[PDB]
Amino acid sequence: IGDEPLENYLDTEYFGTIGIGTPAQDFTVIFDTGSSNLWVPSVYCSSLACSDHNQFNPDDSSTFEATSQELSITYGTGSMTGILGYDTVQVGGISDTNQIFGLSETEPGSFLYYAPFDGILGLAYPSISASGATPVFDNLWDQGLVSQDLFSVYLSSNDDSGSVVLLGGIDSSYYTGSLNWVPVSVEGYWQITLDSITMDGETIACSGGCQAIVDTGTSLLTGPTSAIANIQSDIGASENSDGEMVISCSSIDSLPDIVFTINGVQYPLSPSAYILQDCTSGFEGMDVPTSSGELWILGDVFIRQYYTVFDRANNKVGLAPVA
Ligand SMILES: CC(C)CN(C[C@@H](O)[C@H](Cc1ccccc1)NC(=O)O[C@H]1CCOC1)S(=O)(=O)c1ccc(N)cc1
Repeated sequence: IGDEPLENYLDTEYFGTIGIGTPAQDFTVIFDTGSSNLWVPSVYCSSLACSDHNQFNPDDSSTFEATSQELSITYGTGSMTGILGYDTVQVGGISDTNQIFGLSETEPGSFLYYAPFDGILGLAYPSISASGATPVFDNLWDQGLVSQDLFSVYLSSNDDSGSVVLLGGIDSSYYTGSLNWVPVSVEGYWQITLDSITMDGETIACSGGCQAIVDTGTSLLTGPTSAIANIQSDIGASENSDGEMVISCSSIDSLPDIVFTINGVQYPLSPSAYILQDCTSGFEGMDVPTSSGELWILGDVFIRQYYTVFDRANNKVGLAPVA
């Protein structure tokens, strides 16, 4: 069983350290349940974002094996191109030998330049991995490096220490109640069916069901712009001159929970969770069209409230309230 600590960066990004190569070269990577590729910047990249992050040097690793396979990924924000290679990845105390990963050759755009993390370690299904690159957790399981084909994620609140990805294990010290299991609706992302979103017993969005993904790599709770617009109005958030969805901090103590019904079970978010305070809305409009319909994204705003188990043995997501 492997424990990967995550840094909680301003309740917005959760990344941990990995080592690649022999001897290990260290990188910070987002542990991203909304994608499936592992990649880090490399010495082959001249993009600005590569220049201000750690760059992998295959020349200094005695276990690196080159390939001729190219890689390209487009994220919601950010993108990269590169080349695939094999090396040993140290993650969560596990020696992930023979791991294919992307060595970046381009990383355009400001987002990756200003981001504190070097790269991305995707934790979703192989079917959405660019160039069919074996995801890290698939390689761990293939090699028998975890005994149970699952991992769990605890994301801390209030910029606290303690966030972890637990590879091959479930730890009930991080939750209370009993885990409820949600079947994966479409294997790709960790995609599930949402039944409804309610507030004070009234349906405010997702009437008749909607598709959502559970995504550690997304900070906010996002949905189709139309539905989110109604939600913002429902809670009293309005856009600023600066484009910020401003909300009165007084409403944290007066507003009711917003309740997500998933596989028939109610998962409330208190206003303390869906209002960010330092006050702005934890909801964001973002349109994600797919074969299954527009995807909602249950990002860190949601996951901070529910210890989440990602079970590849039976293709289910488990949820329970955080301790
Ligand atoms: C660390 C990155 C990866 C963060 N992204 C989250 C990832 O989980 C992201 C979620 C997503 C899925 C499908 C459509 C759109 C977005 N996956 C993603 O695009 O996967 C790629 C490869 C497979 O299919 C598409 S983000 O959305 O770019 C993002 C960027 C900046 C902010 N402030 C918030 C979110």
